[PDB]
Amino acid sequence: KVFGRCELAAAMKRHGLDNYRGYSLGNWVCAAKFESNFNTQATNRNTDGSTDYGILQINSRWWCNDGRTPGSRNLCNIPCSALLSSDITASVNCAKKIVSDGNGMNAWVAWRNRCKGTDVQAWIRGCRL
Ligand SMILES: [Cl-]
Ligand SMILES: [Cl-]
Ligand SMILES: [Cl-]
Ligand SMILES: [Cl-]
Ligand SMILES: [Cl-]
Ligand SMILES: [Cl-]
Ligand code: NA
Repeated sequence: KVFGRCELAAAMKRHGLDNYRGYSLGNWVCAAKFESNFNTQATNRNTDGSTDYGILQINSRWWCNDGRTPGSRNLCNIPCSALLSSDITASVNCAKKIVSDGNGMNAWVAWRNRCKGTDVQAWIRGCRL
């Protein structure tokens, strides 16, 4: 599913991501834009042989099981395919665990390089939230 910007903002807000660990909704929308272009089906292979899955590009090295990332963990206790669903519940639940890990949203490289310290409020402009 390719979400619209405000559709995704509303879904993230409903599932409790707005101000989760102190990160306003625009941070999460910005991260999704640059990680996945709002496409739940996005997958990208990493150099180390892990893969990133879904709207927030969650890595099989630590967070989900894809059966092909040797020596990896499954800390969200989910198949990585669950992170590709049209329903973002699994991705949001796992992202809450990731952002609680101690480095906040720096876990998302595209957030750190493209969203951090920018006007992230712009990402929820016009949305009826
Ligand atoms: Cl914001
Ligand atoms: Cl497996
Ligand atoms: Cl594996
Ligand atoms: Cl959803
Ligand atoms: Cl933080
Ligand atoms: Cl500034
Ligand atoms: Na894994």
